[PDB]
Amino acid sequence: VKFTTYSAAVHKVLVMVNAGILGLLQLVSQQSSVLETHKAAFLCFCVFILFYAVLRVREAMDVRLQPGLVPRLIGHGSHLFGGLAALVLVSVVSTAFSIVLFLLWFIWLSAVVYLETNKP
Amino acid sequence: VKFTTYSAAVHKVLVMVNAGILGLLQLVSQQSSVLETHKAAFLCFCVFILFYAVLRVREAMDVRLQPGLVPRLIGHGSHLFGGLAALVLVSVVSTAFSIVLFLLWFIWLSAVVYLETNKP
Amino acid sequence: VKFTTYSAAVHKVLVMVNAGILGLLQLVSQQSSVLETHKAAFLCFCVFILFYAVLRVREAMDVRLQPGLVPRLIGHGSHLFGGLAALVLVSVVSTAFSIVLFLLWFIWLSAVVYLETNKP
Amino acid sequence: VKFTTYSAAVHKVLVMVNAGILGLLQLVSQQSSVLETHKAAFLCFCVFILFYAVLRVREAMDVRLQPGLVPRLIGHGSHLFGGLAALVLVSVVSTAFSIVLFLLWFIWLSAVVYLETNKP
Amino acid sequence: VKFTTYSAAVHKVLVMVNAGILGLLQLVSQQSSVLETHKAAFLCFCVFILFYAVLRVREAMDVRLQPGLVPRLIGHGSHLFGGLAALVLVSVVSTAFSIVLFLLWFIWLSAVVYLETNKP
Repeated sequence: VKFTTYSAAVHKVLVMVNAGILGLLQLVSQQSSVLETHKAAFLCFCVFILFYAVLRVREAMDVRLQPGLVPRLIGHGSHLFGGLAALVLVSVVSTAFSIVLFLLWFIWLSAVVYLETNKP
Repeated sequence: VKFTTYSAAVHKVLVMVNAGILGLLQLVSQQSSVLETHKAAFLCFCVFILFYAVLRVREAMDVRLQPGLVPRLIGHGSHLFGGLAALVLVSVVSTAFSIVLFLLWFIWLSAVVYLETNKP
Repeated sequence: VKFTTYSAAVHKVLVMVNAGILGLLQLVSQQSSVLETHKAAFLCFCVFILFYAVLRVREAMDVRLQPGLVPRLIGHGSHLFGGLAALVLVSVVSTAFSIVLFLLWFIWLSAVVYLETNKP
Repeated sequence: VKFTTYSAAVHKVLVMVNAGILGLLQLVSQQSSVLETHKAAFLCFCVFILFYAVLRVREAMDVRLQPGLVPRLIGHGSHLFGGLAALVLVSVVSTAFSIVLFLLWFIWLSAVVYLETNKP
Repeated sequence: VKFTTYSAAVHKVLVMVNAGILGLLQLVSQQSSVLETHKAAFLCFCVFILFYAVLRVREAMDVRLQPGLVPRLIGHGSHLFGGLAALVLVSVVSTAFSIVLFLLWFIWLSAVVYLETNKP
């Protein structure tokens, strides 16, 4: 039953940080525009977070029905996409945390699958 | 009883993405204004989301009374209008996701009616 | 008992739209200032929404005590003031929705009193 | 038991108006800066709202323990500081509502103590 | 059982003030940029608040299991990091509250450990 709690709280903070990063890059350049530059990142961002929302919805749908693996996968991928979005977006400030967080997501999925398959 | 849960969660994320898109186009042009240009989109946006709110209200009113089709239609159209608004607004950044999301809404309503009439 | 639900949900969306309109007119003129121009509207806006808050508070205070008319009036006027504020503020973008929403509020109060006095 | 309800709801709207006023003065001068000018107000604002937070916390801590006067004072002063902050900040737009709201806070504390001492 | 309440409420206000400070420095210089200048502070800020989120999550995970010291430490450090972040960020407006709040955090941790070890 731990699962739903984990999922809810993580949903919460993930929304937090995403909004915060958008808040930051409200503060980029009074000099030039960056909506056009780096266009690609935003263009991917929208669809990404959309994947996020549509995952979370079915996750919250499937709570009472099953605590099993079927919903497990769903919720987990939902949590994935959003961190991915935050990564891509934050990239625009600099490329350092970009790669650092690429790597963190990598190890994160690694530990996920590790625990997934460490036991039947 | 699935219905109310579906509706609530979808309400939530829909608000999320709408606010986020507004956040983005807070970041359009330090060069020129776009409130005047593309006026039409905002002018439709306001009334659209207003339809949204007035639908959600009666939906939440009708929860305890009926799980049937009568509220079903209401809630569903409420969810419709808001996605429509997000579409129109996001258009201003570019016309690509514009048509993509036009199409997605199209197929979405299609599947809706499909399941509506697939069984008595 | 319908009453409190109606009131809560309406409170919610009303806050939503107010914040959204403020979000929009964060996007008015990189050309000139409009805080000074149209000053009057904001100057009335603050006190208006203040009426709003102080009404909602006593409304939520009076929930458990009475489902009757006494709280009915209070909650209803609370809902009034905020829509009024949204009207005044949005005016600054244009005078069209201004009058349209003036009229909508008018008919809204009309239907209110209609149902109030249609029966003992 | 009225007390906690009063406190919660008032907390809510107070946060509302504070955020709204900050929203407004996001819209001051594309001409010049006012973070430097009027510095003093913000410099006091931060510590003020900090008093606010640290009061509300112990208030919510002391809910289950006592409905008495001890928590009464705490919660009440917590509500005080925030209105004070809103006053100081809004001042920067103009000095009129400044004094008006000074006076309103004055009468407000007056009625508070009035009812505090009107009966044992 | 006091613990979870304390933690929740403190979480709440801490988020409040962080968002507010970001709101402020949305209002820094229409003259020059400060995202580049003072880069270091933001660069540390992101990872800091990330520590914050990942702590709060396991804290909320461990609620039902234990009211003991093990979760005590976790929650407490979670509350630490965020205040630290607010400190670093606010620094950019001025160096005064910077050191003042450095000192406040210092004394705060001091009282923490004081009460931690004042009794078995």
